[PDB]
Amino acid sequence: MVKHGVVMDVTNVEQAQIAEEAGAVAVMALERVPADIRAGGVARMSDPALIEEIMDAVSIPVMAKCRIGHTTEALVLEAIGVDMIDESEVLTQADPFFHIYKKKFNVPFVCGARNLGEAVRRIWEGAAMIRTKGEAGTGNIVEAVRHMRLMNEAIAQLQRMTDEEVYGVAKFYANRYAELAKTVREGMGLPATVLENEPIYEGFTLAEIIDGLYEVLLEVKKLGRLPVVNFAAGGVATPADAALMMQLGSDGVFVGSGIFKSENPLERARAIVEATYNYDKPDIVAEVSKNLGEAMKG
Amino acid sequence: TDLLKKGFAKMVKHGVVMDVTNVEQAQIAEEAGAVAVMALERVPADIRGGVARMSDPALIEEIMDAVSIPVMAKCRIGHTTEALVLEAIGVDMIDESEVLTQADPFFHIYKKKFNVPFVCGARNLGEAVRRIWEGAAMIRTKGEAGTGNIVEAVRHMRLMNEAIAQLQRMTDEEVYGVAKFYANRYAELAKTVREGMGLPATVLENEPIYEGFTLAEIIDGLYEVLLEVKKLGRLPVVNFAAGGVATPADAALMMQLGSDGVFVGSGIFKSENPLERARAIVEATYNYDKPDIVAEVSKNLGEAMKG
Amino acid sequence: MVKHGVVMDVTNVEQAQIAEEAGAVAVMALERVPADIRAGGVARMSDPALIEEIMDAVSIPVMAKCRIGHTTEALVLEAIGVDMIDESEVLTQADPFFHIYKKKFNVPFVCGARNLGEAVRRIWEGAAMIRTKGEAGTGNIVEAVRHMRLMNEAIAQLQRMTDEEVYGVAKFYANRYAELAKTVREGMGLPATVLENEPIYEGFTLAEIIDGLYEVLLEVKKLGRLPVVNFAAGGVATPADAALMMQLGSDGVFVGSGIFKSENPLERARAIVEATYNYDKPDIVAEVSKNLGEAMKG
Ligand SMILES: [Cl-]
Ligand SMILES: [Cl-]
Ligand SMILES: [Cl-]
Ligand SMILES: [Cl-]
Ligand SMILES: [Cl-]
Ligand SMILES: [Cl-]
Ligand SMILES: [Cl-]
Ligand SMILES: [Cl-]
Ligand SMILES: [Cl-]
Repeated sequence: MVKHGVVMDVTNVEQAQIAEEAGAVAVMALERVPADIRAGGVARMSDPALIEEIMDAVSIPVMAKCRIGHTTEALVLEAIGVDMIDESEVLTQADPFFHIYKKKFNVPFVCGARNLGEAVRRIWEGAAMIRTKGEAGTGNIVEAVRHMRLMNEAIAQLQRMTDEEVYGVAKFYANRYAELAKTVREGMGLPATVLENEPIYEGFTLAEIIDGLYEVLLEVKKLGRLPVVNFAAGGVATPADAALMMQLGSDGVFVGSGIFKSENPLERARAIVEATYNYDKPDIVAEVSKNLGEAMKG
Repeated sequence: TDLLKKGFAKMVKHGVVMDVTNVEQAQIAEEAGAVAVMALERVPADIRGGVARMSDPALIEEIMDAVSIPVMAKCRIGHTTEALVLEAIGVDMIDESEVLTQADPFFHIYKKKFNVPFVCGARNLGEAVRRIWEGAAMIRTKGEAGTGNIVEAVRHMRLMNEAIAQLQRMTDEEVYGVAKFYANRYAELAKTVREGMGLPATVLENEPIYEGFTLAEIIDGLYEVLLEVKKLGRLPVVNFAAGGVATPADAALMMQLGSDGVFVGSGIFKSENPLERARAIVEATYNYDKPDIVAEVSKNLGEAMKG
Repeated sequence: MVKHGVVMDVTNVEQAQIAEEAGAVAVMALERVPADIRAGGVARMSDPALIEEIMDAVSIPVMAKCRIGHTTEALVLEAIGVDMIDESEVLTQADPFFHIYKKKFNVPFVCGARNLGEAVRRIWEGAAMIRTKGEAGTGNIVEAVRHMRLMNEAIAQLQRMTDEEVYGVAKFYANRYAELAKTVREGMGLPATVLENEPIYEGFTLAEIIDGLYEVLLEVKKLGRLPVVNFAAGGVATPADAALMMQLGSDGVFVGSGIFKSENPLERARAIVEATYNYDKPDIVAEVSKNLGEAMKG
């Protein structure tokens, strides 16, 4: 799994090679970048043939997207051998109630998160990497910033809590899993309530899910950060944007439309790669920003 | 004790426990056939203007020396020290009773750490389960002591029986839900104190609230007692009826409702012919399913109590 | 100041001598015990002559009551030389807005408290001893128990808080001091609000009072108990009652009506003294309880 650097979205062999040439740590194989996905009806997993061509074209890791909760799409990506699967909200959600139970898979997953509650639930489900996102395709960095701020402030507050108070937070975060059970009971003419000792997700009862989230939260509390790699995503369009996210605590960044939707892709890609690596060196970020050309509209 | 506590209780079942205020009454109770006596300075009917506390240990000892049957005594709810005193003088069983003036508004005595067995009152299943988890070796489905009106005792036994009948139709997961609801009463103090400090009246389930136990641990404890109740179809301890038993028919009625025995306070010594009355209630309790016997011992008993 | 034992209320030389004979650690000189005070219109400080006679009659410390907020009554007790002044709610309150500013006096004060908020405010004002009371004159121990329970549970919860959270509690407790200022502003046609930097009690602003309560609360947090001697009071009528309060954490007990309103005062007084000293010895409490006679009605 990738621990740092820039992950770029590519839609063909030429873009993947450019990404690898620019210094990307990995590429995200998809048929259409986020910006274009949002003209477009139902966005699904990309054709395995396209993903395999990109895999053959480069030496760095290749990732692919699958719809939220779409277990078979994920099993397919795992079968063709992608390095990491991204259960993304960029594509059209397939299961309105649950995300894939990622722990059962061998291939690692990266999941999006808007806040600590989402991150913890995603990590408990098995995510090996979190991408704190706001909204891809906009080219507006405010998205990623809002959520990284929310993520940092929540972890800072969690560190001031006793374990008992953290358990209380875990109990609050677990409630989302019982939405289906409550809706069903109501549909059967009964109160929209659930017993904490009845199975609701992958055989786990609400009480067991609470304990699972609690353990993840205790690690977050101990580390002062998420227990898995955390990249910022959505809105990164300039070298300064990438450097901003790194200063906010990100371990790396995802770039989709920002590069291939700009005037000089290869040039801008190198610059974002440089700014991410030298995020605390204003002169370098400044230099790589000179004469980059038109950025994505957004 | 553990096994010794329930051991004593099983030997009093099917009998009548009578309240006595002196050697003469205690003796009358014994010759009448009581299985045991409850020593106290004033019967519940008289208790109900001032503060009713534990009886002078000297009076209890005099009664213990006057009769060969076991002797019980009352202590105020939550009064750990009164209970410790009664245990030291050697009573056979302590009754943490609501007939006396409650001493602790938040908690009942933690009975499990005592050697002597306790009998506690209960108006419904929730109360019985909490008293039992606290250590009660015996339960008395109380009513309204001092009124001579059996309706209170009947109401609560009806509530107890119906709740147990509904509990048996539940899955273990559903029973846990009931245990969770029953445990909330223990967090009252914590919530009130938090509010007094300017914060939401809520509590964390892993913070200690009673005798070092957290809400979470209390729920598991109540859950285990409820499972026993479900398995047995009744309380896991001896359950006597108490309240307004004033006639032989009243005692027989409670037995038909499922009571293991009865407590009689004012109904005997606040009547015209104590000894005769006591004898009739004893026989009616032993032969609650014998209309002819119940009728027979009821004839020419004289005036009863009222209230 | 007294640190343990039994403080008894006496109304004459004979009772004081009995109290001293029984083993009291100190006596409370007053014209009428709490039980009788409540037939009775306005209850005030006792005649200095009666207090001086009791002082001469015994060798142990003598205390006297003064009305809440009655500074001159307190100065009088201090002038005749009482060992401790009890600003008690048993007497008719003299100042509806504030308690005496006890720090200015040389003689120590004992104040009542129903909960932690009251204890902290009283201690900040200068109290050298707190009596966690419920309601004297009733002979019903439930009063003292309720408040000792509230006191213990509040201190237990305070120990689980960070200093920042304790400051929040101090801020909440300080509000009571601004009641006068708010009432006055409203009477002048303006919003019932106050500025935290305006003087409201003894030259102290709300902000300074908050800091004062905060410091007291930090000591409570550090010690796991109040920073001054704490006796239980109100309702103690039997040796078992005294022993109960000691098991609940009290450093000692106050007894008023319980002794001289019973059948055998001297006998019952000795027994309560013994139970308080041997509160963890059931056999002794049991033995001293035998044949005590009639206790106070209540
Ligand atoms: Cl979620
Ligand atoms: Cl909780
Ligand atoms: Cl439940
Ligand atoms: Cl992080
Ligand atoms: Cl209860
Ligand atoms: Cl039963
Ligand atoms: Cl106050
Ligand atoms: Cl202000
Ligand atoms: Cl204390």
